Amino acid sequence: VLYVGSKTKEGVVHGVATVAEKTKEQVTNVGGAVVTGVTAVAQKTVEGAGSIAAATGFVKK
Amino acid sequence: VLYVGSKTKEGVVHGVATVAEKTKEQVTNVGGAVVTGVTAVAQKTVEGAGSIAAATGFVKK
Amino acid sequence: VLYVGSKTKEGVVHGVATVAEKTKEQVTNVGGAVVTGVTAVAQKTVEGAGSIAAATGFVKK
Amino acid sequence: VLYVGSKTKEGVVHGVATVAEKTKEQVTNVGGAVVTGVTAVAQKTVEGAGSIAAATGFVKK
Amino acid sequence: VLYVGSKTKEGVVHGVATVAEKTKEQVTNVGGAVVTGVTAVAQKTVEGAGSIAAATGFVKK
Amino acid sequence: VLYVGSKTKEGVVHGVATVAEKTKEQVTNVGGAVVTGVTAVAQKTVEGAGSIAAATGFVKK
Repeated sequence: VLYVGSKTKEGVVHGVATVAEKTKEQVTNVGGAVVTGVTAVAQKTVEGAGSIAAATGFVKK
Repeated sequence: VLYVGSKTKEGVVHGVATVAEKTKEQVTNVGGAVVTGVTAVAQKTVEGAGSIAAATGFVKK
Repeated sequence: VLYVGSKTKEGVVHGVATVAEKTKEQVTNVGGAVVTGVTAVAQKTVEGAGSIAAATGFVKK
Repeated sequence: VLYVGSKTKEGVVHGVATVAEKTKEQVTNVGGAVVTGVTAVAQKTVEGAGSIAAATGFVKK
Repeated sequence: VLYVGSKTKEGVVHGVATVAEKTKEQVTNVGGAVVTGVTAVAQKTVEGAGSIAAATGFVKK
Repeated sequence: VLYVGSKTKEGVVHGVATVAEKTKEQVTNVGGAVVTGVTAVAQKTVEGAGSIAAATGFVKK
């Protein structure tokens, strides 16, 4: 059971942002969802044994 | 059970954004969904053994 | 069971956006849906063992 | 059970940001969700023995 | 059971920030979620023996 | 049971920051979650036996 409510006159919002000028290699990496607004709500659930999650930037062999 | 409600006079919203001028390689990578508005809601569920998720930037052999 | 409601006088919204000036390689990559509006809602469900998801930027052998 | 409520006249929010000029290599890596707004709420649950999470910057073999 | 409430006239919030000019290598790494707003709430739970978490900067051999 | 309330005319908050001009290697690493606002709340729970947590800077072989 979840209840949320809100009131506002003004507002401005920014999520993820990136700038690069002269870089050779640059990485932005995310595993979940990305959710955005004046009001934002997010939920998840997983069931069963042996679950794995593996957020990784890069690999060189 | 989920309940959401909202009231507002003004607002401005931005999701994911990216700029690159002279970079050699650049990557933006996301594993879930992307949801955006003045009000935004998102939900997910997974069932059964041995679930896997593997969000990766890049690989070189 | 889900309930959502809204009232607003003015508003402006932007989804995913990209700019590249003189770059050699650039990649924007997404695994779910992209949903956008003044009000936005999204739902998903998966059933059965051995589910797999594999959002990857690029690969060089 | 969770209850939340808010009242505000003005506000400005920034989620995650990044600037890089002449660096050779640079990485931003995150394992969970990113959630943002004037009001933000986030929840997760996992059930089972073999549970693993492995957030890593990079590897060189 | 949790109850939270707020009233405020003005406010400014910055979550995570990072700036790099001429560095060879630079890493920011996080194991959980990132949550940010004028009011912010986060919760989590894990069930079952032998649970592992291993947030690491980098490895070389 | 937990209860929280607040009242404020003005406030400014910075979560985590990092600056590096000419360094060879710099690492910022965190094993938990990062949570930030004018009012902020965080909670965790683990049940079982034989748990491990291993937050580390870097390793060289």
